[PDB]
Amino acid sequence: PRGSHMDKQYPVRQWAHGADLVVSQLEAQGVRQVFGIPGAKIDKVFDSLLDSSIRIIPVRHEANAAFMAAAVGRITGKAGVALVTSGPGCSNLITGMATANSEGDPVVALGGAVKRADKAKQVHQSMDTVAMFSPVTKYAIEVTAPDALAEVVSNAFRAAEQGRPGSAFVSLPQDVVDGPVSGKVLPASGAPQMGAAPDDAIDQVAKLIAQAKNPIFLLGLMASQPENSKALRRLLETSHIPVTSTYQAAGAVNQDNFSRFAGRVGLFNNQAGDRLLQLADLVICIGYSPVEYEPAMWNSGNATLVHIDVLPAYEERNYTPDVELVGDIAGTLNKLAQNIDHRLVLSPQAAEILRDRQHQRRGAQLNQFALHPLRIVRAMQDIVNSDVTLTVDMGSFHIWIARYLYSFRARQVMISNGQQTMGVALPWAIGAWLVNPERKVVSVSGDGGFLQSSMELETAVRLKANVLHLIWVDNGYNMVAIQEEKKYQRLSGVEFGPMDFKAYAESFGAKGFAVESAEALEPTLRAAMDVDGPAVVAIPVDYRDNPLLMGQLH
Amino acid sequence: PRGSHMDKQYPVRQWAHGADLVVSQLEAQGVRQVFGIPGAKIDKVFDSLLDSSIRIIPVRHEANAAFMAAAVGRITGKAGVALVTSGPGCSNLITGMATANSEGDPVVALGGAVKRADKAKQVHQSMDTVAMFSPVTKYAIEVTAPDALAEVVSNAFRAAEQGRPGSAFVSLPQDVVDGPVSGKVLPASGAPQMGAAPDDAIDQVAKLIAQAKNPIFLLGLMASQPENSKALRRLLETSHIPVTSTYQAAGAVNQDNFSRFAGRVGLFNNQAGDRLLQLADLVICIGYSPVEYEPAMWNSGNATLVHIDVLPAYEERNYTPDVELVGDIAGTLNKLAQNIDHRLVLSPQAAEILRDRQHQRRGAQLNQFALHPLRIVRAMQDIVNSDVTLTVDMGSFHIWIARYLYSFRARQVMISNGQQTMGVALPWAIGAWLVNPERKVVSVSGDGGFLQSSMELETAVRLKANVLHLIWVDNGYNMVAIQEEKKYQRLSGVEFGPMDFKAYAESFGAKGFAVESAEALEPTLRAAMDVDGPAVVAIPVDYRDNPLLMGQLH
Amino acid sequence: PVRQWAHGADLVVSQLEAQGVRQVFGIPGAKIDKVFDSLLDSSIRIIPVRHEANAAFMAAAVGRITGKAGVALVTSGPGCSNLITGMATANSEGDPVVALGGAVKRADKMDTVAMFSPVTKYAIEVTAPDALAEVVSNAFRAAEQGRPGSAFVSLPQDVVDGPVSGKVLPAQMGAAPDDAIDQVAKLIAQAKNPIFLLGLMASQPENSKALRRLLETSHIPVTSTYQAAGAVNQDNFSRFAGRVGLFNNQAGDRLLQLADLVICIGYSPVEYEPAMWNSGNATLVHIDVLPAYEERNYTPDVELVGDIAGTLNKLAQNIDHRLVLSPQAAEILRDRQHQRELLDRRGAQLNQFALHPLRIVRAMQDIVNSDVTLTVDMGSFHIWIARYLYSFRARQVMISNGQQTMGVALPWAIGAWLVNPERKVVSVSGDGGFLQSSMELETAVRLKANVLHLIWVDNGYNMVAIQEEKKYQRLSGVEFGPMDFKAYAESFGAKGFAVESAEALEPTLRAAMDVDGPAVVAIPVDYRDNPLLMGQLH
Ligand SMILES: Cc1ncc2c(n1)N[C@]1([C@@](C)(O)[C@](C)(O)C(=O)O)S[C@H](CCOP(=O)(O)OP(=O)(O)O)[C@H](C)N1C2
Ligand SMILES: Cc1ncc2c(n1)N[C@]1([C@@](C)(O)[C@](C)(O)C(=O)O)S[C@H](CCOP(=O)(O)OP(=O)(O)O)[C@H](C)N1C2
Ligand SMILES: Cc1ncc2c(n1)N[C@]1([C@@](C)(O)[C@](C)(O)C(=O)O)S[C@H](CCOP(=O)(O)OP(=O)(O)O)[C@H](C)N1C2
Ligand SMILES: [Mg+2]
Ligand SMILES: [Mg+2]
Ligand SMILES: [Mg+2]
Ligand SMILES: [Mg+2]
Ligand SMILES: [Mg+2]
Ligand SMILES: [Mg+2]
Ligand SMILES: [Mg+2]
Ligand SMILES: [Mg+2]
Ligand SMILES: [Mg+2]
Repeated sequence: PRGSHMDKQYPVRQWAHGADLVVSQLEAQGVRQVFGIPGAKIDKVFDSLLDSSIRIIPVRHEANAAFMAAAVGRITGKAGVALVTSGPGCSNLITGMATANSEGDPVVALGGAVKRADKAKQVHQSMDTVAMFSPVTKYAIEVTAPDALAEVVSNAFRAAEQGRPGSAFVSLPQDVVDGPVSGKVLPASGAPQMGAAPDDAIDQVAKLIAQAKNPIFLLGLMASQPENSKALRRLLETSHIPVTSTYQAAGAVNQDNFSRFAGRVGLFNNQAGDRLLQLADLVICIGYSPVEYEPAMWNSGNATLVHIDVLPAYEERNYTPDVELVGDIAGTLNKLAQNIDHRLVLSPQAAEILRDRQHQRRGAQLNQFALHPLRIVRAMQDIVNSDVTLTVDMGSFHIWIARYLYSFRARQVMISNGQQTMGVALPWAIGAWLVNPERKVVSVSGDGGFLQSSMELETAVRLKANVLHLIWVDNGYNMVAIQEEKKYQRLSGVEFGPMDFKAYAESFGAKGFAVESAEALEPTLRAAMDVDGPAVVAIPVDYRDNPLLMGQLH
Repeated sequence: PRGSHMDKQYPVRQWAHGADLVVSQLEAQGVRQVFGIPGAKIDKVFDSLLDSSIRIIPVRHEANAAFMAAAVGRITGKAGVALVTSGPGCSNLITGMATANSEGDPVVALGGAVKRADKAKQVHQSMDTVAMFSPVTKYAIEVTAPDALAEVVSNAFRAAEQGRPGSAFVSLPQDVVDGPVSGKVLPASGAPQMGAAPDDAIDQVAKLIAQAKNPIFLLGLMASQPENSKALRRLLETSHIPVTSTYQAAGAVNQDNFSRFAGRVGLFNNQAGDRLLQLADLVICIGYSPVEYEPAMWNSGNATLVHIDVLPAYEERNYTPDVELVGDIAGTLNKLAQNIDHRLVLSPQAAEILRDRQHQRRGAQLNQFALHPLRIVRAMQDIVNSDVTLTVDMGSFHIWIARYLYSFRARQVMISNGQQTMGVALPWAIGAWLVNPERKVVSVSGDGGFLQSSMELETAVRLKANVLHLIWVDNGYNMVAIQEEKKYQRLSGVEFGPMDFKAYAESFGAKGFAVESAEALEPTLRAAMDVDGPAVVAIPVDYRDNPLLMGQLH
Repeated sequence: PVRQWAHGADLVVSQLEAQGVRQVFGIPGAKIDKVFDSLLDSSIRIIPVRHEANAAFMAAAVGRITGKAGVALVTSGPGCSNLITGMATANSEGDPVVALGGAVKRADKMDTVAMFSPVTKYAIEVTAPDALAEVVSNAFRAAEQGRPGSAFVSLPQDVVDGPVSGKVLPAQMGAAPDDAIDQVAKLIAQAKNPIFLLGLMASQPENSKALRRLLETSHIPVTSTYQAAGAVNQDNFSRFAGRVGLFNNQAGDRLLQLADLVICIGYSPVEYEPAMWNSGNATLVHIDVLPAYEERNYTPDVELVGDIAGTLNKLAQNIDHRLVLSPQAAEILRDRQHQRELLDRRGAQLNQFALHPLRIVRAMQDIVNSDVTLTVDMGSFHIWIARYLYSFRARQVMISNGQQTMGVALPWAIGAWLVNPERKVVSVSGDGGFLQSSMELETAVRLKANVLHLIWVDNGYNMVAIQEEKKYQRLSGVEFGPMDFKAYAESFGAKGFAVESAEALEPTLRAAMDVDGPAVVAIPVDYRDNPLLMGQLH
């Protein structure tokens, strides 16, 4: 009957093992799989998952379990789950949990721990994981009372999925998950029934839209959630105000569904969105937090600033909103749309800025070897259609793809990377494929980022994941090298040796390719896409022109 | 003149870049190389190292920089150095720093950080690294004042190398290492001139040795340091008291130089050392901390307990020493040796226990496929001579090697692993080889542990490291599986797919081998040893008999 | 506007003015004396206290009444650490408090931020002079917004002394969605034993009118935690079931366990452990400014997050009919009426010496009318007053004390009086709690605060003694010596009163009330009957 009744499909049982209650709680959360590596302290949860519909997916390095979990979280909106053992099993997650928290990806990590009695000493894993995960999670707690077992797990998903999503860590002592517990599953509660910002405030902003002549919407992470899709589109059609998005909101609005989309901001200093922002007399931020794009780089201060989000702003020097609309975003945008009396008439400069953007949007006329980056971007465009997901690692290739991200027509793109973690592309792709295994996923990284997570190629083969991984090969850490060259005119620690990435992939049981010539790139990628399973393509790249592109950055 | 004079070979300069002072301080510490991966926030230290005798060694994953650094620290006694950039560059070190701290390996990690002005916000790397490293280091601090730059680095090496050694982390904001500083290098101070434990106390223990009839020495980490080698041997010869060692002291005393060595304790429940400890009426711990071997597993409480170490004991339930000798170990053992009036006369049981140990110390008469573990141990014994270093990863193979560690005659063995971190063997071997590049290093791991650090095979080829890596291949996480089988009679998350490890190694430019038959093992290892560079040998293993060996554990 | 400030302290003070700060409590020191100095050029009033802990107490009273954070200003080192207990008490009770604590120069860097984090909503140190106004503004925002709490800001000496470039930052939710209020209105109709459980936020002044309208159109019975002890009383709502959390014989507890629908307003599980009232056999509705802090025994079926006042008004508009009490509900409320009658006597205090507690309570009731504020310290007297809260007709009562800190009454009263100095404030404490903050009698005299302080004198820590007697039948560490509190109060320059006889307390309290300034009244009490009252506790 009630949510906390002692008689329901969620009965109050005498559980033989706390792990059984943990697994039942996961089922209530809608968890479909678990990523991680087992160990003695946590093997009972792995064991209990055998009697569950939840799928166990062993990875080869815990860090990639956190990466896969984040991809699951971003796509589905419900937290991806990592499951690791105590000690180095937990500490191997920290970078992944930070990357998830930075991007707003809901992730729950369940980490084993020594028996409670052994915490008062120095044993094989006397590791204070809560203290280590606290700085890089929304939520980190250890279950010290077996009664609070289901409560702690439920609160972890609640912290990860609600508000501005983030990562959550739960430490599970061995004796708690092995021993008996008395409790019940806590059914999952959705989002709060939040009200729109107050009418006196939305009318105030509506009056600013009329009085404004160069208004622009700045979309943040929360603007890209599905709950706000319909409301956001309805507001853009009735207002016709131009829009620009951070990379955490890179998918909220595409150029092909809204004519006045001004591109993505946060990376390049020559974007239509940037010019419209500095030109703007009214900026309305939707679902945006300053962390997504430092306000010091776009807020000139000569414009009225409106904040629309599920949480109050964290005021700062270059982000002191004059009006603050706090509440349900969808409800706020709907009420705001009701008070739009007329559609915007673009100013000459504003209109010219959008024209200049579309006029820009070389190429394939570049048979040089090694392949020029702009050529690789073109070949990627031809294979990444609306049915393919694209995951992008971190490096110089990342900047090239971001520069031409308007031209990719992918169903979804995972590229946003505030922490700038390398090695994310491949595990992101495996997680994304598991959500929609009927579709193709294309992951792209450098040779540096590739080897930090290439161990998961074995996981991809074992899963038969339909993932095509592209490696831009330069035998170095180029994105760092270019910075050293500009600053010091010499390189330090950015060069390493070559590899036979074709045979490397084949040793995992996957299909390997190596672009030997500029004419062989399209034939090779074409063949690699047609592979019904894991495939890797090594693409020698010539980064000589990188200094030209990097000068366009902030 | 004085250590802090403003006029000396360590002059007070106006440094153009804090990084220059950092590098000069490293030179004063005797640092020969630096392991890590560069980045924008820290690239000035990499740049400054170009003008230095210190060698830059790029790795492919930061975690392995911490592992290599630990090996350097254990062998030389001076801290190995890791150098990483901010954000995920630092968080990727945490597991390695914990493994170093647990084993007492001196390691200094220098991690980049955002500008000081950008710490008061959420930027690309607003990561509180000090809070994350504190639980797994002896020392973690961030340089906020450029004047304290050399002080902080000096104190990091001091914390790492002195007392019970450990890992230390220093966070270096970008503006501090890029901007100018005014300071001087701090010359390195050796160990304190400590005095022996008080005479009234050493005589008290000397009187206990006489009154004792089953005394035994329990050697800990500090007993294996070179400063105590001569004193320890002199005490064992004049006393002839039996000796047993933790694995952190596995090298302090070898069976071939002392007849009454009772093996290593901490892993197996059927060791001569264990029987002598439970039989003992007097246990003298030298350089030992309870963390090395839980006193609950060997201290029955029916024996007088003496503590000899550079630090006071941390009393606990099963470790309340009756006598406490605190001071310089070497000086304490020397004074104690002066008061030995006669050599011990072994008791019948004590003598019988040592006889039973030597009588034990199958084999090669096992042509079964896959190769029986005991056969692999024999083939390893034939190639690991006194000129070879042996590094051992974590897994079921680890238990087999530990069971027969008396039979290996290696110059040095790195096997101790309290945190039980997998992936340590290969990076340990690269670090060890760099200290003595004229010698051969043999590293052994499983297929699970191999892929967590196999990325460093590229580093080994690039370094031309004379490292032979052996993989016990079972296509699973066996050491975990055996625990699940005994506890639940079913497996969960411990199986993965096969790989062509021969071609895998060859893709890095290294020599690859695959033992196809039991008769080919010795021929293959023989050939792989004769390789003058990196080589990998895949060894299919049959773990069917593992349950028999694991029953001999605590 | 952006201004070129000569000293960071100038920007701090201007930011405080923008926040509406009327006074600052604290003690100056070298690291922070520039903020004290800058306050001379400000309309803000400097109120020196005699112990920093009491600055946090006074600040909390200002915060609770006005809704804008009270401000404490202390120097580095022990100046900050002396605040921790006060800041913890403010955070626990939901009182908005901003503490500005000095710190050594940045170049010379007690880790105060680490020490205040566990007992504050917000703790930060200003390391960049540019972010000075940002941090102060965010501190007030953290303290005053959402569920209010305490906030700490560490100000390095060089930051407030040196020049800064910045601007002042000038100083709001909508009602729950209509589709969600229609959902709740339908549940009230189908319900037959509904009850409101009021929490902290239901007691805020913004929700007073809306709450009354909801109770009038619904006539649903009400029970309150002690953080909401003032939102509703027995004399203004007939179906008030008392306050829950302290006594084991309250109508509110019985109605909650009987309820088939519980609507919590402004409530967090921390105010009253849900394990003691949520049986799980009822639909649970959560109405608050924040999402529910879910736990085992608190998984609401409906969650209304938004402006409480706007939500309750809209909900009251959709109530089609008034509740018809069930027999048990009516009987429970009847039993409370009979209980209140039994709690009353009337009795002629046969044991005149020492004065019986019930006699002191009546004498307090006669002087605490609707124009008087009452602050209550912690001790056995606290239980007595809590037992008879229904009978007090005070303008405001400060009694809620989850941390159970002693010494709060007097500084609470001084802070409360400063908000409305034209009214009388009555503070009551024990002899133990009195001496932990009695130093502020000098502040009261120096301020001419119209505060009447009552001391229940037993020469011991009674509330602990009674616990020891029940557990061990012997006392340990709960006895101390007597004091002549009349001369004690008079030595501060305040009026001192000593209840010499049982007939003189009302004459004395009457005379002490007629004092237009600080007054202290020592009241010898006979706690012999305490075991009878304490048996009524959980
Ligand atoms: C970072 C980290 N993450 C997780 C664990 C780990 N390190 N260490 C182990 C350990 C020692 O911790 C223990 C005993 O398995 C355990 O879980 O308690 S080793 C082990 C290594 C894989 O096995 P591998 O193939 O290499 O060896 P075989 O046994 O021969 O097959 C396993 C998965 N562990 C958990
Ligand atoms: C965990 C971690 N450790 C260290 C860094 C990292 N992640 N991210 C980068 C970054 C983005 O952080 C930045 C800009 O290079 C930097 O240092 O600031 S990416 C980069 C990845 C290697 O380059 P790769 O071969 O893959 O790509 P190419 O550029 O095409 O050659 C580099 C080494 N970084 C530092
Ligand atoms: C800071 C602090 N330090 C210590 C305690 C405290 N606060 N609070 C109390 C408390 C409520 O906490 C409890 C119930 O006594 C307890 O210990 O649990 S109050 C209480 C005050 C009783 O003495 P007092 O003379 O003031 O009142 P009478 O009862 O009339 O005599 C007692 C000393 N406490 C412990
Ligand atoms: Mg399953
Ligand atoms: Mg956190
Ligand atoms: Mg590269
Ligand atoms: Mg060099
Ligand atoms: Mg530490
Ligand atoms: Mg294996
Ligand atoms: Mg209030
Ligand atoms: Mg806090
Ligand atoms: Mg008292």
